[PDB]
Amino acid sequence: TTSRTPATVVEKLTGPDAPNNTWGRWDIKATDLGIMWDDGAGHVLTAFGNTFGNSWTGPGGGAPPNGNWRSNVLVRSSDGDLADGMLFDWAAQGPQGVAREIIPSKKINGVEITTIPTTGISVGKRQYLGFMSVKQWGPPGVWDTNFAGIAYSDDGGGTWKVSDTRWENADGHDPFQMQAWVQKGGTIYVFGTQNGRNGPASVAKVPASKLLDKSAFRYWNGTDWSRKESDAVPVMDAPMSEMSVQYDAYSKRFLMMTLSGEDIIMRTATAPEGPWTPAQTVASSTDYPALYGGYFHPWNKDGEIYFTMSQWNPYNVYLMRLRIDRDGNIIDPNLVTDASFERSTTLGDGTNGTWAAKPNSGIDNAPAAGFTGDHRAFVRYNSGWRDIWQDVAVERGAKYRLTGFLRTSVNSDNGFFGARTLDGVPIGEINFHSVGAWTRFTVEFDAGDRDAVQVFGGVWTNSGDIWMQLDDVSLTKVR
Amino acid sequence: TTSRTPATVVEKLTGPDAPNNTWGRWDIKATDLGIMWDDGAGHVLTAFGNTFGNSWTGPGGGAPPNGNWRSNVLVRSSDGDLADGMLFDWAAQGPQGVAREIIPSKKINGVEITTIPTTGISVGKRQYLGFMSVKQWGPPGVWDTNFAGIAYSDDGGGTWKVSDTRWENADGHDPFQMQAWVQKGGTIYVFGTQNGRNGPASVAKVPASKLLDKSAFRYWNGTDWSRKESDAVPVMDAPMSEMSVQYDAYSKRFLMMTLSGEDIIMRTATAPEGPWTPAQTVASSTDYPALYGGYFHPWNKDGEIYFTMSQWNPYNVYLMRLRIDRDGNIIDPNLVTDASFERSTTLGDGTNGTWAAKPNSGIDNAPAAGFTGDHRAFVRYNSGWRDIWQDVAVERGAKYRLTGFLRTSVNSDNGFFGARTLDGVPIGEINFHSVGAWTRFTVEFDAGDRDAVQVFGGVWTNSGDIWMQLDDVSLTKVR
Ligand SMILES: CC1(C)O[C@@H]2O[C@H](CO[C@H]3O[C@H](CO[C@H]4O[C@H](CO[C@H]5O[C@H](CO)[C@@H](O)[C@@H]5O)[C@@H](O)[C@@H]4O)[C@@H](O)[C@@H]3O)[C@@H](O)[C@@H]2O1
Ligand SMILES: CC1(C)O[C@@H]2O[C@H](CO[C@H]3O[C@H](CO[C@H]4O[C@H](CO[C@H]5O[C@H](CO)[C@@H](O)[C@@H]5O)[C@@H](O)[C@@H]4O)[C@@H](O)[C@@H]3O)[C@@H](O)[C@@H]2O1
Ligand SMILES: OC[C@H]1O[C@H](OC[C@H]2O[C@H](OC[C@H]3O[C@H](OC[C@H]4O[C@H](O)[C@@H](O)[C@@H]4O)[C@@H](O)[C@@H]3O)[C@@H](O)[C@@H]2O)[C@@H](O)[C@@H]1O
Ligand SMILES: [Ca+2]
Ligand SMILES: [Ca+2]
Ligand code: NA
Ligand code: NA
Repeated sequence: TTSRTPATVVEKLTGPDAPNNTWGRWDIKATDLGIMWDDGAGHVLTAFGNTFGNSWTGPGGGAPPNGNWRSNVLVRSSDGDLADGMLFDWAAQGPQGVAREIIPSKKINGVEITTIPTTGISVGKRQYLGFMSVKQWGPPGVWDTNFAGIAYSDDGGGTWKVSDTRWENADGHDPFQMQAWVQKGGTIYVFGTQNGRNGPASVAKVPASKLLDKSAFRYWNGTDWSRKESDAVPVMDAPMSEMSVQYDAYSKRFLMMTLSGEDIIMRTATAPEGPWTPAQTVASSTDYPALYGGYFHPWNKDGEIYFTMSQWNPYNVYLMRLRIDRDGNIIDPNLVTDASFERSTTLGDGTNGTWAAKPNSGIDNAPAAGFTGDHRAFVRYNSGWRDIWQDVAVERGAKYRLTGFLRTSVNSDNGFFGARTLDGVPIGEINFHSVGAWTRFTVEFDAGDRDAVQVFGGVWTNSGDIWMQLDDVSLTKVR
Repeated sequence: TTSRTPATVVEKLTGPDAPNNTWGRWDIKATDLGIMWDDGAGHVLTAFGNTFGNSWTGPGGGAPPNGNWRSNVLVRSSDGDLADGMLFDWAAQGPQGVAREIIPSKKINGVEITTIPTTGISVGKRQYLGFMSVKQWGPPGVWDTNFAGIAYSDDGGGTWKVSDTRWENADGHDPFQMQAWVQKGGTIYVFGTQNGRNGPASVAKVPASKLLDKSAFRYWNGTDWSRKESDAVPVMDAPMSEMSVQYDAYSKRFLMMTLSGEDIIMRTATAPEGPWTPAQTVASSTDYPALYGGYFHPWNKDGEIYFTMSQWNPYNVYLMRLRIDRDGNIIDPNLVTDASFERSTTLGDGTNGTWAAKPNSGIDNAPAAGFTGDHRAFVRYNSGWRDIWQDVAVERGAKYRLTGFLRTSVNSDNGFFGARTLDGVPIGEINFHSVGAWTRFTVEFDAGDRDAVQVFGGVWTNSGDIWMQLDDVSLTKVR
């Protein structure tokens, strides 16, 4: 939809330009999902779906025959400072220097083409990773699974076995093919969808210590929790996709994220069986085309909600953030209009929620041309100060955080990114020189005694033919 | 010298192709030294000299006018697993996304062209960083300093102040311009050289809590520790350079590392004042041209000696390792001859400590063409198995660790790195596909009942015009 996107892009976690350098360290050049859980020992484990190495070019998933296709890979983080990204400090390797597939697949189309992680959790000293055995793929949002399964590891994710526990997909409509686990107290709630993205979500619950025992599951049947899976009823209507569910102590609500139709949405509930509050836009397909996934970071707290988002054309995973109040309502949204430049192929005059720029400037538009999406802004010249800017309404006296991703021609020597008055006087800014990789810059400032500022990025071009590119600009209130 | 290099390259820590991606994270594209210390709070702080960003090309230090020249930068590590590299987890930034200069300099040639870190330590909750004020550079190994200073930080390296404590260099021959600190008991021993690389080392000591108080220093004069800096006599003869000293609990010895003439060497002592045992070669200029630095990692233990080494042409810092026994003798040296391919410009026949390869192959030779140095081996064809190999003498029944750095053309699909019998039967190997960045591969194997193996790397080349490059191959006994 054209709904506004409250969420902010924090970092590209995987693939080209990613700070993490998954490509260099582990031959993770392109991948998706980024399903996260707390390993019970001070770390976050993060699992990915179909992963490709050095020869991948994109756009999209898929690679040449030498693409080092693994159905899945796993990395670890110990990073508690998510505002500045999420550093991966380890990966399951084999050989060393290459992230290995941890849940094997046959890679025979129409039998089992791949095995894709869905959700993860730890109980005591055991890690568990839910997955789906994919028989074959159809058009977007459509695929067939053989079963949902569970792998486990007793050494923090170093080595894995596949358990015998499965939800078989007898008739293609089994409701627990694609799962999402949340633990509260001594109980794991297991949400499930059918294969693909056109069906509803169901829920079951199991004592945390009995996750591998299907007979210990009880299924919400609309009145109570019963033994038969075939009694399960939907708790959230179709259409729903891959899902993530987190218990947020701050708001005393379960939060659920999913791609529903076009957009990633969030709903909230005081109990897993519902009632689930109406969908709130997290990210729209207009701002983040061919987005999918959406998995909560397990160290979210205090109303700060970090999550991983996938996107088809760049075929890589981004860390995202949004904020909620104590009722689970999204607050302090990105106030920048058209933050990812995806909504227009030209510039405006900088007013009324449009971007402006000096000559020579425009929107580059091609598959995965953006930092995210297919669009980015540019400005280029060979004389004087050359910038890109947008007027943004603000609350006088409030403090703001401005983040954005930019890069320059190698011969760039002086650029700035920041906020200024509508008269052009800088309020807060930083100074960059030559920027190779897409790089996030971050500026926090007081809006002061005014109802609007101009967010901007630009380069001095006195020294030569110099360009800057820009994407995914966010202005959000600081609390 | 042409002496053999016992040390093994572990990882490139900074710059292009480094796993750490200091370039993308922090605009640390090229830099030197990598002076390390324990910050007292479970981390290693690492300081660097003159640092350049995105526009740097090399070879060597210096950059274009937009090269984001900083006199120094500082990163952090929490990494206890040095066998697979040293992950940096933070850098002192400003703006965020750019590692900043932490010790200012005037950058006026003949006054103060730069400020270079020399050594660091923590005492309680304070970090200290020694540095030299550089007035002007001369030819290699020669420069003039104004003084040695000490900067300090009370917030774990986040912010820095330059103290008023200085060793001034009125006549150019002050013996403590370039310091190396080591703490044992509550005493810091302060080793010192003149400016540049042609003089001897002296030693001073100070109670750890009084590092900033020059009146608390005592200076070894050959008979006792006295109050006057002018009484200090050499404890180690010229020529010596930048230095590192570590107290090794394993050997109950102080270890000293420095570039002495052409080679990085190590000496040992049971007391800081000496006597210092004769120089042992760590890395020779023949294998590692224009090497310098050599700083011990503070978490060295059990005889495993990790250290950082700089090298001019790639102008970046590498983690290295060697092993000692309980007497402080280097043991278990790299058994591969001409490990970095620098000693010859053409291939041999694989015997007598030479490299061989199948057509089309040779030694690439250009400034900073190596992973390290100017040389790397290459093999390239479009048919069959195409490899680079060397016969290496082994001890029957012993276990060995083979590491080496390689990369491939993007269209590579299947290569192997490992050890095999002289008759070509693999003993242990790994399988790689397409390798973009220089990447280290690691193989451990039993030599079994034989006293030679062939170490190799190669690519299958049926799928196209495929090449592999290879550098810094090491085979060392496992303990
Ligand atoms: C055919 C396909 C999907 O499977 C093969 O395996 C590789 C990719 O695998 C990753 O993709 C799976 C998810 O696939 C769904 O998501 C795609 C993108 O969705 C976004 O774009 C569409 C179009 O508007 C919207 O649905 C959404 O916003 C969609 O096309 C797929 O149905 C993961 O499970 C797996 O890890 C490729 O080599 C190849 O692609
Ligand atoms: C002029 C110089 C050195 O300083 C300017 O700032 C940048 C580089 O600075 C780093 O260089 C210093 C060390 O410089 C010495 O090391 C060089 C390399 O040594 C190897 O080559 C020679 C000959 O084989 C041997 O001494 C050794 O094996 C040598 O030329 C220098 O004297 C660090 O303190 C500093 O951070 C450049 O822009 C420029 O270079
Ligand atoms: O890949 C990086 C970006 O390149 C593409 O840039 C598109 C822009 O390039 C042209 O503008 C740059 C062009 O203008 C400047 O020179 C202009 C000359 O015109 C007058 O005669 C003189 O004042 C001046 O010398 C110089 O910087 C260069 O030649 C323009 O066609 C377009 O807007 C982007 O798509 C990428 O992001
Ligand atoms: Ca975009
Ligand atoms: Ca070399
Ligand atoms: Na972080
Ligand atoms: Na490591």
